[PDB]
Amino acid sequence: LGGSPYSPFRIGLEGVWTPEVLKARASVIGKPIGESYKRILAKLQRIHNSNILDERQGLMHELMELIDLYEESQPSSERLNAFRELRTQLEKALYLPEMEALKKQILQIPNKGSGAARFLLRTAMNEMAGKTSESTADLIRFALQDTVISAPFRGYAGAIPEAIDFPVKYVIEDISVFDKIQTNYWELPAYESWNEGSNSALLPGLLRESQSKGMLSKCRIIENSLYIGHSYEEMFYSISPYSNQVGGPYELYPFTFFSMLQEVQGDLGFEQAFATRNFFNTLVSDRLSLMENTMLLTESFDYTPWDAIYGDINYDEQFAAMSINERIEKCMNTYRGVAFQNSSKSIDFFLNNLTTFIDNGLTEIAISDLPYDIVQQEISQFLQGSNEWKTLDAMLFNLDKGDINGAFRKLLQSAKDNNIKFRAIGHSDNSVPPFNNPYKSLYYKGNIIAEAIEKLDREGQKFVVFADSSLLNSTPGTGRPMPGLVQYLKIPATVVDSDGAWQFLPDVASSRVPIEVTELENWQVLTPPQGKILGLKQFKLTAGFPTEQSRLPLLENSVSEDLREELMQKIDAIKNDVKMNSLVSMEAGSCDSVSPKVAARLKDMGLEAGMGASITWWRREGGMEFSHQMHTTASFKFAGKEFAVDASHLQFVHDQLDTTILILPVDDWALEIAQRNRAINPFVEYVSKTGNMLALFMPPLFTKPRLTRAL
Repeated sequence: LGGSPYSPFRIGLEGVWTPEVLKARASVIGKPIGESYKRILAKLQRIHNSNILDERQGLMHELMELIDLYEESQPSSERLNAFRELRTQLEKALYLPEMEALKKQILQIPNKGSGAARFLLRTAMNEMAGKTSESTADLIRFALQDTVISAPFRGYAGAIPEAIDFPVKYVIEDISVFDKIQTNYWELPAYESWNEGSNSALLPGLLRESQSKGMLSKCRIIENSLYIGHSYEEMFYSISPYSNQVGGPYELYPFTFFSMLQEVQGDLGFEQAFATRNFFNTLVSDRLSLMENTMLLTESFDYTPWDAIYGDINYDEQFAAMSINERIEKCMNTYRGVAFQNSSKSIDFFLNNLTTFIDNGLTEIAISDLPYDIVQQEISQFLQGSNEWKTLDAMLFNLDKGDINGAFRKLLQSAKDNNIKFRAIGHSDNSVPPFNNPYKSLYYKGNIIAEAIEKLDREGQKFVVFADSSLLNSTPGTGRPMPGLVQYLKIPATVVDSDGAWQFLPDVASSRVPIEVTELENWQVLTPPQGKILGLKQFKLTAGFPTEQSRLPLLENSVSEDLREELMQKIDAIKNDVKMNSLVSMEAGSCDSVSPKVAARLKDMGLEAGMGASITWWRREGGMEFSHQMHTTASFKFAGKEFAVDASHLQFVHDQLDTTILILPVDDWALEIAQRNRAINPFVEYVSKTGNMLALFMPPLFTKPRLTRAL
């Protein structure tokens, strides 16, 4: 997690100067505290006043950026030697010595205070703690290629006027920038009617004309600055994806607006160049949240139930006779759903036999080429028939490259006229091409599949889905396949060729692959590969020392009923076996020769040999020193669960009354040993260890409690 105060992730401050100490250290004769220094001191103050660990580390990443920016832009400052030490302090407080490679990967990302580094450390610590599945490395790969996350922020860092009554995403601080682009829109037919001599003089007219049409309503110019409430992807898909050209009916004006923005943007990222810091930061952390959600979704997905229906190698030729009407009805009645490639033909196909479709079942048509987060409301408004869907209209046009008819518009229309529920399942964020990168692809796909799994879905509804070929079947994913929308919905993927035949789309085993990764510089696997950290704290007894009565209920418990009776007899034979009691020891580290003798004597009494177990831990010594202690036990096996026979436990502090040979399940044994020994950061491997392998057995080095080195 973690806290505290033996945890390596306590994010302590003992090694980070206080503002008071900075002022003495950053002192330069003659020169007063300037604005840059002030913001740094303020931020440091918040760091020392931060009690929630996740916020503190986030803030420390924020301070690092401030120091970066100061270094970058005020490089001859005498305040620098001090600020550099401060940065190293902040680094040493978040990243442990054995976190070196993880650090380089994370702090490589521009904008340490954007929230990426915050999110990624949290992920890394949770992973190292074994408190989560492997994710950090891949999330870092996502971060590094994302067009927002990895972009040095060059957007808008100033204020938003109160007069603005919409949440702002992008700002062009100075309208004059529009007058420095290649194209001269103030010269194109037909802006001739307008009597203007620059692109910035066009701007006010462009907005007025658009907003009288119901478009660009969230754009506003105040005092030489432009404020945009429309999402980059909302503008792209509704203004030119492409296009329209001409004209007509969704006009030249918004297309001129958006083209001008794209010219101003130039070689930069749209958000990189235009975004408010606030919006940039929110985007960064949303993308990481959502990506992680998509990864968790892929984890341990079972292809059995889908393969048991549509997997059969022969299904390709079984699709089909068979007989269109005997199919379709097989999709409605039995499969409850079927997916179509997002092609005019598939729409035109599905439109044709719509009579048979609705005649049993059909309740819902869902497409992915409309973003639900932007037009969901407008679609219901279309269903109501209220023409207040200027945006939805724009996008349908662009989708159909120009309609008449159809095909997407006609599909939506036929949902209205035939009383079938229509729902968008696309998500606009990061939906803009190119899709040259598989993580950019995974993100997009995951969010669509999130909405499909969620707001489909009944349980009372028989559905048809129209989606891109890349979304339907498995794609490359994070260390494992990303299963297509079809697999998640337990339905078949289908296509329609140029001739007009409609058949199943095979999900080839070549699609079911991990992404070709390239190991990150020096990467250390974060979770320790065998065994687990029992907890990043110092373990203590809850009450008194464990007695025979205390442990009595704790074994069963377990999962099964008696059985219990068959256990106690085994236990009592072990406790009362004379040879078993002659091998019991009370010496420190006697377990080394006791366990093998235990395991041997277990075998003779016909008991089934267990893996055994070992627990190792840190114990405070002098100064800030810590030693490692360890203990091992022979064990015996039972229905699914493993039971420990520890004839050497008495070497540790004990109740004077409890038995000589300690018998519990492995996990309970581990906990009890740590507790009696007041173990600090215990590590458990479910295998007995002897001699050599037992000696050098210690917790993972990072779990070793530390200060920093300069207090």
